Amino acid sequence: PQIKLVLLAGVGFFLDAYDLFIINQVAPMLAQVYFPKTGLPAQRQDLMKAAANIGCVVGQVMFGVLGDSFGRKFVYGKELILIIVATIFQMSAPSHWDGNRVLTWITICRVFLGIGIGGDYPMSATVVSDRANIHRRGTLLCFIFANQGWGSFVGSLVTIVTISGFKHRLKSGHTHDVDKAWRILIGLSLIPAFGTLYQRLTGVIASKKAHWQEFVAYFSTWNHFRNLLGSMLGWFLVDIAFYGINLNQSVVLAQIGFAGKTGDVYDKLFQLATGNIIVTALGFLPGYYFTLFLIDIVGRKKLQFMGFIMSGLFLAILAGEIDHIGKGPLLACFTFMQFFFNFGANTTTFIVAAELFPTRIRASAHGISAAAGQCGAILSSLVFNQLKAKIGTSAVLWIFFSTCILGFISTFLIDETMGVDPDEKDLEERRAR
Ligand SMILES: CCCCCCCCCO[C@@H]1O[C@H](CO)[C@@H](O)[C@H](O)[C@H]1O
Ligand SMILES: CCCCCCCCCO[C@@H]1O[C@H](CO)[C@@H](O)[C@H](O)[C@H]1O
Repeated sequence: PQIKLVLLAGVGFFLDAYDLFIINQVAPMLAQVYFPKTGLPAQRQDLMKAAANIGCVVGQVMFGVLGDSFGRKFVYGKELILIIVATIFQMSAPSHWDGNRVLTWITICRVFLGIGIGGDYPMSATVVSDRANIHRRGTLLCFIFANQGWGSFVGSLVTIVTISGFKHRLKSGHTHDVDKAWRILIGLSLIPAFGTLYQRLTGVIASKKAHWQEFVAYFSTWNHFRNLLGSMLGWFLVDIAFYGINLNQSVVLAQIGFAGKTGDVYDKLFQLATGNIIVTALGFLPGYYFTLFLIDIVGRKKLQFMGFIMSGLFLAILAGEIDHIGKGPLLACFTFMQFFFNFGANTTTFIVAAELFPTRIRASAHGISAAAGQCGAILSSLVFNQLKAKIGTSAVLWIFFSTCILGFISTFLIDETMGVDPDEKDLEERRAR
């Protein structure tokens, strides 16, 4: 039936999400092995974490050219093998290498990893927005998008299980086995990857200038231009804080009381992994499902309004009080923020970008909107840890705060897509004129 296809897209989203966010759990282990006395260099850590998002836009543009040039049967399988190979090379960095060399190994591997993740990422949204043509199209988009929380959650769940497995061996003095652990965290993504592989198995310039002429003609009108504008900004703006935080969630929990002064090698890693599962289970994951139950009742905008404006509130409380109040109050607000990321802008911007546009231009407008989002992701990802040392963490959170207010303001540019058919709206727009 039609069901088996959306699950395959879901596990595609899950694997992308797992592979994307698992770098947040892997980074602290690399520190203990190759840089035990000093932290990971700021510039090198930023490059490593942005690498996946950098490839993510390269993927959907390259797999866009190749997919438009030679069809869909030329990209469907090849996207999955690229992230599999990138996982293996990343997994098998020579353990006898220098710290900087190991880092440079992993950064490069994750770029190719991003290129594959970029393929099935916008392609999983169109298959179910074009197919449904029903009021319950948003809940379908949200369900596949909800796998992003499971990717972050399962990665967090995998981490505590892995760390607790090395407990006795670490306590008995075998401290280098953490070098084995971080390879296991990355490798475990291979299990659904191979399973999906089997199930997936078992006049070009004249047309590009004609669709460009229609695209330019369409988005040269205000009521049509602004819909692409708000779609581009909202996805761009939410991804700044969203990926800057979620790819650095372990860094924030280090300013909070989860990075102490007590404990040995195991005690340190386990307390940090404890906070990560708390936040992603209590906040990050359920946010997708609150969005799931209310988009076709409340509307995309009101949820986007709330999502942008609520997560901002908790960002200001952090920035003002992070250096002044205790761990408890800070942790609670951090979880609330993560909750309203997925219960709000992060999920709706993905939905709104696929729901706003008539099909005749939707591929570009969603592609540009998704590309716009990844642009915000790479911005924060590339500079997050560098700013943290130059201006301080409180100052950086004030920046993420400002991006949320602008997202709230920009959301006014969007038409509410709940229950509206963008193709029927375009047809009625034309028949009246
Ligand atoms: C599909 C996955 C592709 C994996 C690519 C692995 C690239 C490994 C890079 O090695 C390192 O490159 C640095 C400069 O390039 C050198 O400073 C260093 O001496 C060298 O060890
Ligand atoms: C510096 C100037 C900035 C101008 C930004 C103003 C955005 C105006 C958007 O209004 C839109 O008008 C439509 C009706 O025409 C409504 O259907 C739609 O809901 C609403 O979003």
